Amino acid sequence: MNKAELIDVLTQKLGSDRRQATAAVENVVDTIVRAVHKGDSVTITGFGVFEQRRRAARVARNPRTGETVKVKPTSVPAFRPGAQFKAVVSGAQRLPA
Amino acid sequence: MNKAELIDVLTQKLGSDRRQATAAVENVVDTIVRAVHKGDSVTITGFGVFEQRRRAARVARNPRTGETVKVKPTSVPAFRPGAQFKAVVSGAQRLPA
Ligand SMILES: [Mn+2]
Ligand SMILES: [Mn+2]
Repeated sequence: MNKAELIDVLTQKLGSDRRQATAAVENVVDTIVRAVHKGDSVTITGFGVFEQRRRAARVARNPRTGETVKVKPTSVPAFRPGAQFKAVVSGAQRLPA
Repeated sequence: MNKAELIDVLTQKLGSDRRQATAAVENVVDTIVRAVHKGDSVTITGFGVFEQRRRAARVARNPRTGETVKVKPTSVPAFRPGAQFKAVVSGAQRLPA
């Protein structure tokens, strides 16, 4: 499933027109990206949380070259899947259908 | 930011009523959970992908007890943040505002 196919699906479930479904998906996405960029967290119950995390200085092998190199600290985005999402994927809880 | 606050925001950006914004966020979430449960993948460009992954048998320390135990294989959900999301969080690319 890609964005288009997601948007198709969401259009049927929303009984919306498609443009509308497209604004929804773009602006959910956009909003989350924006909060985490600020370093804020987005917690969605039954889904998971999006957060910014900080990578400490580390060291890397440069694979094109072989040359080892030290990596300056970086902020990254990340998602922790919530208990209900895990439960369903794993087989523990049933999906409501 | 929690679901409510996300929903507030999305309501303003959608110029929707709130119930509508709530259906959007619930059914985006629900749809993704459902695809990954099937083991399908959800790829959203400029965001990232949601996928099911399989954890091999491993072994665990039971921390309540001390007792070491072997873990049977499990399917888990996961999100790989896409290049544009990483770029923005890291500081490499600018957010459009
Ligand atoms: Mn199931
Ligand atoms: Mn920036």
